Amino acid sequence: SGIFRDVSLLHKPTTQISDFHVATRFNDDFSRAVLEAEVQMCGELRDYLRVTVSLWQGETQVASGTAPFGGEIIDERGGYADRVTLRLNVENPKLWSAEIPNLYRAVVELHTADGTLIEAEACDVGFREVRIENGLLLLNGKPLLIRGVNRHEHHPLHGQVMDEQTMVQDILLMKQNNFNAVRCSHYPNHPLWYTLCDRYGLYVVDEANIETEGMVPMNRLTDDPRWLPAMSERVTRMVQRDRNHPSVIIWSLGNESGHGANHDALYRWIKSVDPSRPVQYEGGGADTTATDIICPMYARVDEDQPFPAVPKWSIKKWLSLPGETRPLILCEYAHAMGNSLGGFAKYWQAFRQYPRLQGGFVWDWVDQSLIKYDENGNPWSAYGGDFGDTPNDRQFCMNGLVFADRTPH
Amino acid sequence: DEANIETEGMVPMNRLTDDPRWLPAMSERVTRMVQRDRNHPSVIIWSLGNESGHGANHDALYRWIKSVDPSRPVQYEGGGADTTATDIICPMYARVDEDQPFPAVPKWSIKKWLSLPGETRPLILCEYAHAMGNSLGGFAKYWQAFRQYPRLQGGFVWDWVDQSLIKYDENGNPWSAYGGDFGDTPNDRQFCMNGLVFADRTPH
Ligand code: NA
Ligand code: NA
Ligand code: NA
Ligand code: NA
Repeated sequence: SGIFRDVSLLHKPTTQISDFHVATRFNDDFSRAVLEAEVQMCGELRDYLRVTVSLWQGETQVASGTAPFGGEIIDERGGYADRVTLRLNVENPKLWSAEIPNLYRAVVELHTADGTLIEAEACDVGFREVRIENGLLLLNGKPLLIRGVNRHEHHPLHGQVMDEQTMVQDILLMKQNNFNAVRCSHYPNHPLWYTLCDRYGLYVVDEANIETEGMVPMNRLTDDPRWLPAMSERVTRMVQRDRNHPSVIIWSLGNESGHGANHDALYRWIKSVDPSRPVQYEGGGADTTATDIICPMYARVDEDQPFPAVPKWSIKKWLSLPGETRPLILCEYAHAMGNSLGGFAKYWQAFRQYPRLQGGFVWDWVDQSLIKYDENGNPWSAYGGDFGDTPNDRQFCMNGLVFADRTPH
Repeated sequence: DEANIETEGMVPMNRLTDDPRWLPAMSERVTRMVQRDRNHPSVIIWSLGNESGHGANHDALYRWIKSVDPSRPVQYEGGGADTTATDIICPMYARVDEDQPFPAVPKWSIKKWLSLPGETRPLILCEYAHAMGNSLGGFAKYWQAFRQYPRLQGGFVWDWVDQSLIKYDENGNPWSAYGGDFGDTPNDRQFCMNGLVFADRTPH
């Protein structure tokens, strides 16, 4: 607990840019693309007001559009007079991927017709298209193979406080060990993280801060309409914050919280608000109506685990279950606790052979061990109970491929 | 119930079945079978023939049966076992876990086949476990898989009885003969004996 993330002071003009959404749609062969930027403002509305979205490729200015506020007619009452959408054309765009993180710079300027800048906001833009088609998860038209891992924001000395250095370190290690994706288990990550994954090249699963695995049944809260509000905000506020990052390719509704109506409601919300990304959720059996991807956790390669209500089918058998057609990517597999990862090769053998077995996310990146000191003042790795904490869950907080200090296992 | 149509000897295998000039001859071997046996309850599936690639004629005749008799599914392994001329993925000799990526007409692991992008049909091998001589090894693996996968609904072993003929030596004693044993040539050795039982119905 406490204030574990940066505290800032931001000054905005009275007449300001209150929000902007960046979208990129392409033709079938990705030779052309249209960048669409919806901009919303606050303050005094005036005709002399203008918004100019310009796309930059390095020092070059690939495209630029300007227009006054006043959106298109959306219903019988008219439209948003406090909004405007710019659409820029882009020929032969440099596509973004974890392989080649090609980025552009989108600069949103709030100004007056006579050319006076009021304020400007910006973001990195990555031209990439994510879509599930014919049972396959496609990134720019090609079917992905997620070589991912789950990563908790953990520091052996700073607790759950992140810093650029620790982040960049992890990212390098990951890419160095042939990883291309990460799952923000199990909450939105520190803002800098997305920026790094954007530039370094990593597919990200942005996951809402919602886990109630302790309830009984697991969906006692998520199915209760009384809790729809609290959940709603943990999903919607994540989307409104990170929706512009190209590294974010999938939205997750949270973790271990059974499958309640609330999940379905929020699932549909994201789909309405942001069609650009698939939504997934493993709760309730990994293949519920609240997920676009069959995302089990720890489902074995050939062996079935016929648990009642929420069985874990052999990933290979799962894909062909009557009626099923979705792509399957484990949200968690290969529990790397201690001397583990045995049978890991079997998973990949299968991933490569089955078109719709598109990978998974190992569990997990780093050991959640904390540093304590003995009488002599020497440091040592501590876990469950080592702090008088009780009840505690022994050493189950150490499931990483690397030790708290990022030393490989 | 399978129509009398096999042209495996042609090159490519569908040289005749894709030629409209042969649509008539084929048509009659399909339609006359249906008109004859369509009332038998034991007949649950109609087959368009065997080893004859995949020509337009197959598609035409496929649709005919579907129009004439909606009560039964139609199947055909020609052209890759999953063509537009079959309601069932019916490969022949496709292995359980191992793929055999032949060009044009590969034989995917039956388990991998069911989940291929877009695929949704049920899979029943029209021929598997070639029981030629001391064979049927790995048979248990097929069943292990049939039971675990809902859409892996079985198959048809190949085959029932040895196609051996009886000849007699100088003394007048009978013995089982096969390819070539009748001066027949060219012949294909003993490949006519692939049964689970000998010509005289004695179990193997
Ligand atoms: Na695959
Ligand atoms: Na854990
Ligand atoms: Na079955
Ligand atoms: Na034979």
